[PDB]
Amino acid sequence: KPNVAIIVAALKPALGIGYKGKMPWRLRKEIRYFKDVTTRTTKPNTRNAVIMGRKTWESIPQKFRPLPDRLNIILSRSYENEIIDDNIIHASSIESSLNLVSDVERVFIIGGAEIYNELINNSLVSHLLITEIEHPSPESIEMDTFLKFPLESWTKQPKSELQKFVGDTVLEDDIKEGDFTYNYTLWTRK
Ligand SMILES: NC(=O)C1=CN([C@@H]2O[C@H](COP(=O)(O)OP(=O)(O)OC[C@H]3O[C@@H](n4cnc5c(N)ncnc54)[C@H](OP(=O)(O)O)[C@@H]3O)[C@@H](O)[C@H]2O)C=CC1
Ligand SMILES: COc1cc(-c2ccc(C)cc2)cc([C@@H](C)C#Cc2c(C)nc(N)nc2N)c1
Repeated sequence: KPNVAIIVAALKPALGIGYKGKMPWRLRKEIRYFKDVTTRTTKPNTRNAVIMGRKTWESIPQKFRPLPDRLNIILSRSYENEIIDDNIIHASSIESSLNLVSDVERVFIIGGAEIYNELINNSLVSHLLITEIEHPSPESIEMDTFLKFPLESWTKQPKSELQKFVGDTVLEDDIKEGDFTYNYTLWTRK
C-alpha cells in the first residue's frame, strides 16, 4: 500500500479552514504549493491520487475539475466503489478506493472538514502537510469550520525532512500575503 498523507492549510491557533463552504483566504503561493506537491512523482509512469469529500468536489470550479495530472477520488456514503473515467473514482471509503487504483505513488487527502476530522485518526494516514497560517488578529476572521486534530500524538518534522518529501520544490520561510503569514510543515505519528 502506497503512503497516504493529509494536505491542509489552517489558521492558528484554532486551526480554522473555512467559512460557509469557502476558504477565508486567497493565498496565491500556497495554491501553487498545493498543486506542485500533490502532482509531482519520483518514479516514472506513475501519478498521485487526491481523495476528497463530495461537498469539496462540488465547490471546485468546473474548469479545474477534475484536478489535472492527478487521480481524483471523490468520497460519498452513497457511492458504489467504481471507476467513472481515467481521472475520476467514486468510493465509500479510502481503503475501498486504494483497491481500485493502479500505478499510484502518493495519496493526498485534500478535504473537506468532515473528511479531515474523520481520517486524521485513520492508521492509513502517516503524514500531515499542514500550512500553518498566522494573523495579527485570528478572531477577527470569520470562521465556522475547524480541524479536530490531535497534534499531541503527532510530531513536527524538520524542514529538511519536508524538503526531502517535496523534492526540488521551493520552501520559503514566513510567506507574507496581506496580513497573513504562513509556513509549510510536515508531521508524523508518535
Ligand atoms: N483550508 C483548506 O486546506 C481547505 C478547506 N476546506 C474547507 O472545508 C469546508 C467543506 O468541508 P465539508 O462541508 O465537511 O465538506 P467535505 O468535503 O468534507 O464533504 C463531506 C462529505 O463527504 C462524504 N463523507 C464524509 N465522511 C465520509 C466517510 N467517512 N466515508 C465516505 N464518505 C464520507 C459525505 O458525502 P455524502 O453526504 O454524499 O455521503 C459528506 O457529505 C469548506 O468550508 C472549505 O473552506 C476544504 C478543503 C481544503
Ligand atoms: C474552492 O475551490 C477549490 C479550488 C482548488 C484549487 C483549484 C486549482 C488550483 C491550481 C489550486 C487549488 C482547491 C480546492 C480544495 C480541494 C483545496 C485545497 C488545499 C489547498 C488550497 N492548500 C492546502 N495546503 N491544502 C488543501 N487541501 C478548492
